[PDB]
Amino acid sequence: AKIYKDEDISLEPIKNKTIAILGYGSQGRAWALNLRDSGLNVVVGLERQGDSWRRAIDDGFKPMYTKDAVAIADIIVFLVPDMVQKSLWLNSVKDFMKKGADLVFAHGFNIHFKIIEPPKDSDVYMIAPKSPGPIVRRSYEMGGGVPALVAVYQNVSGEALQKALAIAKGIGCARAGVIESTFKEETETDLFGEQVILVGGIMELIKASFETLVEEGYQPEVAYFETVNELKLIVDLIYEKGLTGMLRAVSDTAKYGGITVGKFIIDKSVRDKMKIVLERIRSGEFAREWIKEYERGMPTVFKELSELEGSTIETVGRKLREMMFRGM
Amino acid sequence: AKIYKDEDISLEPIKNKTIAILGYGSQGRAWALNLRDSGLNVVVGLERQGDSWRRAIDDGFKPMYTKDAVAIADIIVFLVPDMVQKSLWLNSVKDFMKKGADLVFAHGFNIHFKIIEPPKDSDVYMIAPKSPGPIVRRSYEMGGGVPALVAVYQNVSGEALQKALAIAKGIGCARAGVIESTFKEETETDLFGEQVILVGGIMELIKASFETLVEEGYQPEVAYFETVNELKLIVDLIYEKGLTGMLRAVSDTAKYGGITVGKFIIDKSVRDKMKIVLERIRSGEFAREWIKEYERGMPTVFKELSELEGSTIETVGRKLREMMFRGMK
Ligand SMILES: NC(=O)C1=CN([C@@H]2O[C@H](COP(=O)(O)OP(=O)(O)OC[C@H]3O[C@@H](n4cnc5c(N)ncnc54)[C@H](OP(=O)(O)O)[C@@H]3O)[C@@H](O)[C@H]2O)C=CC1
Ligand SMILES: NC(=O)C1=CN([C@@H]2O[C@H](COP(=O)(O)OP(=O)(O)OC[C@H]3O[C@@H](n4cnc5c(N)ncnc54)[C@H](OP(=O)(O)O)[C@@H]3O)[C@@H](O)[C@H]2O)C=CC1
Ligand SMILES: CC(C)NC(=O)C(=O)O
Ligand SMILES: CC(C)NC(=O)C(=O)O
Ligand SMILES: [Mg+2]
Ligand SMILES: [Mg+2]
Ligand SMILES: [Mg+2]
Ligand SMILES: [Mg+2]
Repeated sequence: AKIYKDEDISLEPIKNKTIAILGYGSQGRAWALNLRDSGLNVVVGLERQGDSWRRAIDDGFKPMYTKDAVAIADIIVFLVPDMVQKSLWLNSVKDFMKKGADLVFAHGFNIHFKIIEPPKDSDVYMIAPKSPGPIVRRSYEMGGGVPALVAVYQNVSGEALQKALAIAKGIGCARAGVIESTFKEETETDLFGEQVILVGGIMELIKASFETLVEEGYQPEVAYFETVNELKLIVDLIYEKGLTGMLRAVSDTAKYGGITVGKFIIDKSVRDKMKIVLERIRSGEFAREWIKEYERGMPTVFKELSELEGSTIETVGRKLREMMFRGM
Repeated sequence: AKIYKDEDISLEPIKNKTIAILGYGSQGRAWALNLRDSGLNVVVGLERQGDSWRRAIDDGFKPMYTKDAVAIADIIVFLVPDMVQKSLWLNSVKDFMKKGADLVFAHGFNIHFKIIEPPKDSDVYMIAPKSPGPIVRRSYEMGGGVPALVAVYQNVSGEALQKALAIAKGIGCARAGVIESTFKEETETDLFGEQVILVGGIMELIKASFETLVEEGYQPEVAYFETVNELKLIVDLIYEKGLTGMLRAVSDTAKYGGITVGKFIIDKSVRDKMKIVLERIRSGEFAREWIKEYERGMPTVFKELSELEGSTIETVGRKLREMMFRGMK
């Protein structure tokens, strides 16, 4: 597949266009900052004069209410939570946007699961960074970037994909590599990844590892160094040199232990569970369940955050990180 | 427990000791380099004039054969593979070392599982960096370090712990933090962690994730960006801000997906397996199995390496890494 880099993409398609960034959270702050640094014309649109509005002011923007931002926008980017996008659309975008403005997403959930039906005369496209928001900004500030997918749902203009690629360049992603995908592929692979590995799987693997050692009477600080802190060091090797480069760096003891236990921990049953997860994403069932959970108040989310924040792994970790990270 | 940092530890107890680093592999190169850079007296001792001998010359050392390094050493550090240590001991150390020289390990396996029984008149101690070898070096070259455990098996001098802490400081680990442990704790926790998460769990999680997407027909490059490359970005957040910091950074959709599916994937059956893995470490069974597998020629290890290096995840990953890492013109 073509991997696009800076040299493959022009910013010209989105120059002299007003880009309204709707929201100023994890992705929103990063896009708005990186696009402004890249010399594009950004306005921040917000529903509330609260925390993110204050943050935008502190970063040197003059935020607008959504309705006012969209009225002047040539490109509108939905960087509020997925579960909020429908109501934002209906209340502050649909009737306020310029006719023919581009509608742009960072995840394909709302378009792919037919939550929002866009106007037929708007380009509709996506840039989905394969990264958490704060690292979309950090990478960019450090002169790098993160990979992204681009995708097009409607190409009225004849240059939707070029626009998508230009925004990806503007937020740094073409420093790393951008691949063309579809709204279906992106939504299904993004949901799957964060569910089974990037959030779900790694967090539960960490917590189960750490808690096994602490339950068995080992020093919790040892546990944290072994099952949390070292993970970053190992994953850095994978990131640079693959699983092969990581495995060559670790002891033969660890190679034998890992190769045999890994397959014991992550066995055919876990593989079957990944296929079930993927199925429930592809059928729309996950999206149905998420919508219902949000409409209940997201208690699963809030309950987990409160229990986690005060749990042993996090209190021992905060203490140790403060000690480790004092610096020179 | 006390977490010792640079300001808590003196180098004085190992000044003017000759330190023989036996081996020059993943840990050995890092220890040798970092201790030399710290100003300590290091000699590299090797059985073979092969690859690590050439690497040590390239790095500015004048390696010695083991027997000759140990004969002038005050501190002897076993940084060859765990399964080689007994033969090294019997053939090139026991009968050649100075009487009373310190015997030092980076993992407690050989002492804890009674493979090597040291002389009664030597200090025996350990510095176990909680990091892969190349990062022990890299951290140090970047003015930082990695955490370590220290532990004492025999304190004949009265200053074994102080020496272990001094080495830990010499290799940079007291820039991060050093904690006192035991040969038993370190061996058991270390084996556990690399088995269930740092090597075994994460590599099989990654492969299973990636493979599921490729089997199901998605672009392998997408699968790599999603299930391999991004993990580093996420784990960086955990490393800095814990699980809470990570989870606050990702989308609400991802918080709900992860919280629910994570507990599906890593369920009670997996937690029970982790207790069983631990049990087999504590009972000796893992150590038994490892020894037997080594004596077969470590086929499990070599077969996996050969299969892995040629596998889709690795070939697709090498291609993409080379593209991602080219950098700005
Ligand atoms: N987070 C991530 O790293 C990634 C996210 N994505 C996608 O990016 C898009 C945005 O997600 P993300 O950055 O996590 O969003 P956030 O959850 O960080 O969005 C917070 C922003 O939305 C505003 N907002 C929150 N609730 C409402 C409300 N009820 N009504 C009006 N505005 C509100 C907040 O304003 P206030 O300050 O007033 O609360 C703030 O500006 C999603 O499509 C997501 O899937 C893509 C890649 C990764
Ligand atoms: N790897 C890691 O990151 C970690 C390792 N440890 C511990 O550190 C210790 C050392 O491990 P590690 O660094 O992985 O070792 P390596 O596997 O990297 O050791 C390679 C070194 O040992 C020499 N060697 C290999 N085979 C033999 C042989 N049959 N006879 C003589 N010398 C030989 C090699 O010489 P040549 O070039 O001639 O082959 C080379 O100098 C172990 O106790 C381990 O558990 C602790 C923390 C993490
Ligand atoms: C792992 C996480 C940053 N990825 C996402 O796609 C998200 O937050 O939705
Ligand atoms: C994960 C790995 C670097 N840790 C070890 O302790 C080892 O290699 O034995
Ligand atoms: Mg994602
Ligand atoms: Mg997502
Ligand atoms: Mg270890
Ligand atoms: Mg180990």
